[PDB]
Amino acid sequence: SAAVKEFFGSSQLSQFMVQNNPLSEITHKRRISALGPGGLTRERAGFEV
DNA sequence: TACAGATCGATTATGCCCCAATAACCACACTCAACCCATGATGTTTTTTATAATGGGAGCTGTCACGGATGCA
Repeated sequence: SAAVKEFFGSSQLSQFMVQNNPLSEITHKRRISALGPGGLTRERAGFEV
């Protein structure tokens, strides 16, 4: 339960869901990110990615 | 006959003993703290356990790319 709770809420890929519009809802749930565990960082990422 | 005054008798002044309050000054007091010294309940620390136990890595870290030294071999 500790590990699953840390992933659900304390991880980078789980963040508060935007609720301004239904469009914001859809475009936040249909989102692809290249960060988080095993991914790049904004400082590290160059140009090709 | 015309014209005068003259004493009874009234409002006004000026001062003070009392005195019905005025204020300071001095006398005695109860209640409420303050600190202390216990009794004891709670708290904190120390000591010992005898079948046998004999080498983790803890999660790596996930990957940019310059320059300038730098310590070698």
